[PDB]
Formats: sequence, C-alpha cells, structure tokens
Amino acid sequence: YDIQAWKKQCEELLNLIFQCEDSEPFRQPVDLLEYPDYRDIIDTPMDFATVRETLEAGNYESPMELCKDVRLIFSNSKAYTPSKRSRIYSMSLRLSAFFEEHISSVLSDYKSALRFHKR
Ligand SMILES: C[C@@H](CO)Nc1ncc(Cl)cc1F
Repeated sequence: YDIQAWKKQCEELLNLIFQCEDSEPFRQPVDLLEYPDYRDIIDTPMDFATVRETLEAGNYESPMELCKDVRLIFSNSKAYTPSKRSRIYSMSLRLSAFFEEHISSVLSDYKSALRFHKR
C-alpha cells in the first residue's frame, strides 16, 4: 500500500528498457535531419530520455501519466512507419510488449495503494 513505490519501480523499468538494444531508436528525440517530414505526421514527439527526465524532475504525479508518455513513443512509431514490417517499428512492438508486461503490476499496486488510502 505504498503510494510512492511506483516511482522507483518506473526508474528500474526505464533502466531495463535502456539496457535493451530494441530501445536505441527511442532513447532520444527522433532526428529531424534523418526524417525531415517527421513533424508533418507526428504532433507530439516523445522518447525515453524525456520520460526519464520528467520522472526524475518530479513532474509525473502517477504511473498512469508515465505510461501515457511511454505509449505515445510506441503510437508515434506506428503512425510514422511506412510499413508494419519496418525495422524500427518492429523494435517498438517488442519494447511495447516488454513494457506492458512490467508496467501492469506497477499500475495495479499504485491504484490498490490509492484505494487503500481512501478506504
Ligand atoms: C530484462 C531482460 C533480461 O534479459 N529481458 C528483456 N529486457 C528488455 C526487453 Cl525489451 C525484452 C526482454 F526480454
């Protein structure tokens, strides 16, 4: 029932994501010199360094907010991909599955802790 536990759990999950090779295209903002039309398709860029920095600055109030930004990294990759078979998009699907598998307990524990707080 620790209402604050999600933060370190998210830091550790981001550490695992950064250790994974599949995260390399998503660790920093998409390079507009490499993909000059990126902002014509993507309205809200997002990357794992921005998520980590937001978390470390104390600018997420809940793990749901962090989860919304991580999911935006994946939806941007899906919206920008020219093919559902593309390399970068394929890496995003594996990273997404790993992220969802691990964030589920973080979200559950946080929501359970908040319900206990308001019992
Ligand atoms: C924790 C690590 C242990 O080797 N396994 C993984 N880490 C990251 C991804 Cl995206 C997929 C994995 F299977």
